[PDB]
Amino acid sequence: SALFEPYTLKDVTLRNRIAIPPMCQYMAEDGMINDWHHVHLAGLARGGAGLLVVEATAVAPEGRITPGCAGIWSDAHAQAFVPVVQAIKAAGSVPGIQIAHAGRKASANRPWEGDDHIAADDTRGWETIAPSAIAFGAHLPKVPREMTLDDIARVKQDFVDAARRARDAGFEWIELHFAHGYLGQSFFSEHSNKRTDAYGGSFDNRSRFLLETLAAVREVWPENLPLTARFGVLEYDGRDEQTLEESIELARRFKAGGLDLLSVSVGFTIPDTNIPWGPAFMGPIAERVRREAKLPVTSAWGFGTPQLAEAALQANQLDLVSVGRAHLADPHWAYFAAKELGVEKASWTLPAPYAHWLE
Amino acid sequence: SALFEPYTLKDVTLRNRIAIPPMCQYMAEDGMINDWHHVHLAGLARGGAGLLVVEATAVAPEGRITPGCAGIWSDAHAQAFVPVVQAIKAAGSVPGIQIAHAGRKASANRPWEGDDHIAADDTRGWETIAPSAIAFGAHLPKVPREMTLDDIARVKQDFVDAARRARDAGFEWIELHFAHGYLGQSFFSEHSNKRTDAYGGSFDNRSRFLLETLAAVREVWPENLPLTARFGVLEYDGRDEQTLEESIELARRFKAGGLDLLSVSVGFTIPDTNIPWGPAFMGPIAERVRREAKLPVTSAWGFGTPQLAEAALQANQLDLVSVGRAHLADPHWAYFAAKELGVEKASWTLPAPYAHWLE
Ligand SMILES: Cc1cc2nc3c(=O)[nH]c(=O)nc-3n(C[C@H](O)[C@H](O)[C@H](O)COP(=O)(O)O)c2cc1C
Ligand SMILES: Cc1cc2nc3c(=O)[nH]c(=O)nc-3n(C[C@H](O)[C@H](O)[C@H](O)COP(=O)(O)O)c2cc1C
Repeated sequence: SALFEPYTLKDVTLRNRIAIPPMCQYMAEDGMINDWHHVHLAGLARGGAGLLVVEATAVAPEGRITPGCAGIWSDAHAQAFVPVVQAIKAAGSVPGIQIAHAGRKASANRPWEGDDHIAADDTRGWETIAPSAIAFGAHLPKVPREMTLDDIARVKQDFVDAARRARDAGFEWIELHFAHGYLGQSFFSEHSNKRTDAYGGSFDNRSRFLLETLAAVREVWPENLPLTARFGVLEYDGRDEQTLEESIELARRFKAGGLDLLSVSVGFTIPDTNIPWGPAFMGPIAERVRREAKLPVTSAWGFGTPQLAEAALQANQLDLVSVGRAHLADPHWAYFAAKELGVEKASWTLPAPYAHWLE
Repeated sequence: SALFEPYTLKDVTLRNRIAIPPMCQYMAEDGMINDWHHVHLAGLARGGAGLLVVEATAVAPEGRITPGCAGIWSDAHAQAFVPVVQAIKAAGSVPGIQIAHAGRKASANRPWEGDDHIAADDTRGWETIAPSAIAFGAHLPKVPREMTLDDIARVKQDFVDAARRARDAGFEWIELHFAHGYLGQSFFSEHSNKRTDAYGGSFDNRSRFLLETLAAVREVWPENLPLTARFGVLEYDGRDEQTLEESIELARRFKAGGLDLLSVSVGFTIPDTNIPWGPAFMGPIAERVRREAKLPVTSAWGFGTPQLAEAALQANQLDLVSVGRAHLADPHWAYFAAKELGVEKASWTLPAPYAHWLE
């Protein structure tokens, strides 16, 4: 089975093509992770996936989505990851991390606590920053503060520091969060970026924050460990052909700038869209990016059906299959998938104290 | 659904009728548990079961089954359980522990490392003790040393110390391991107990080690926390009606001596038996013990099919359903069961960071 073939990128070898994508847990306190995350992540690593990408981890306090978000904006925050990284490695999975800044979508409630911007008089909230002083709208009505050039320099440096910290905590894979309407995505999109300086207007200018951040991170991130990003390549906003063409051009520039793999997603930059949700609906778009940018890709949404993951790999739509919610339902999804696809000794997807009894 | 009704025993309330029975992991070193067990157990607790019973934990070094077995024979061993107990509680499951002594079946290899008695010249092995100097046979050929009265007094005290330690580590439920051919079971069975002193011969004498151990433990175990035992009530050795009659009589004496619930199993005292394995095959025997001893019971073997667990409860064959291997396959089995049985808001079997997204 294609799903259970190893994958090598730079000096890192994944034992199979199952990636667990970043999934926010909303369980940190002042950015500090705790035994929620330790047990969650170590348990997932033991379930058999080849790569486990830690949830969106804020490069700066105001770049959290919510008061429960993980952070890596100080060395103490970074050191909290060390035992978890070591546990993921002990289980044979590759530890990755997504580093992030929520931009105008920051200062929001947890999804089961309203999912909306935090009220103005709530002591937990904070001012958001963005390319331009324009609200997302809907349940995220707060108008962000327009970033100064010094704010841009500071956030770039925050990404560099975060990557340096991730490296020194022992992560073997990094993902820059340039998707989902957060800060990076919002610099790229004309919907959110109305700047008239070097960071907005033209395609080169809208690309600039993302490319400069990638280049700055590349200076501290080891050349022998995969350097990746998540990026929303279309919005389903009636401008899809134009948007995908620009997004593919940016992917070519990312590749030229050292990006090893792109996690292909949707922008979610604005609320007024019509996304055609369905199982593996991203497969064809990911394939197009892969082909036109000649860059390895992953994508997500509905690949918890093992046959669909297998089909996408066999068709060369993707290089890795990201499986999210199915892993919240069953930490041992990889074992389920191995059984479904007829892998020999499927139970040995799991460690011996489980595998011996399930064979 | 009966499976999702709470259960109260003494001062402890389980949120549902799913028990995770003790399952040896063979991952400890010199009896000390480690992050294998922490993550394993905390992850199981978060999966939704009402009760999580920690694996057979040796009361003394020679009472381990294998070199990988957990122990509780010193205060340092006990203190290693404290963070795990606290994590199980934080997840809303009741933490229990099975305390044990492997008797003649001790000094064995891990199941995936031969499963047999350790060779005589292997530096990991040790002399086994038992009621009588008679080997199990088959893959456990070692002849144990016949216990002296002082050995019996010492092992009883080892059980007391283990129970005291479990109490002080924060366990809310204890299970004495008097099943599966280990020390306690082997005192009860005429196959293994050929003693002619106060601890063998008659039914009263063969019962004596078990009853004295229970009484000694009861002196240190809080009256407001469930005091339970696992006991093999028949062997499938051609003497089943006689054996079950004696075993039920012992269960009545256990109840009279403060036992709150009996986990009903098979003896496994000798190898030459013919066990009629099948889904829920223990249900009718557990029901008979429940009825004839008027004592709550649990049992195991094949209850990972949720409808079978539900049927056994509705028929009053059991009070709790023990689900073992299905939890090694899927730590979140309780969520699977809730969906299968049509429980409203089934995803909220799990904690919010999972439940919100699976609803
Ligand atoms: C609980 C949860 C939290 C998520 N947090 C993030 C995140 O931190 N970063 C990100 O890029 N995507 C995040 N996502 C998106 C997932 O990575 C993934 O793309 C999505 O769940 C679709 O895959 P699935 O159908 O397999 O769940 C999150 C999804 C879920 C369900
Ligand atoms: C990995 C493993 C280890 C076990 N270790 C113990 C143990 O520590 N104590 C015990 O009384 N039974 C032990 N058992 C028996 C289980 O508690 C249970 O009765 C058995 O697995 C049948 O239930 P199931 O069909 O749901 O797995 C073990 C079973 C397994 C699979």
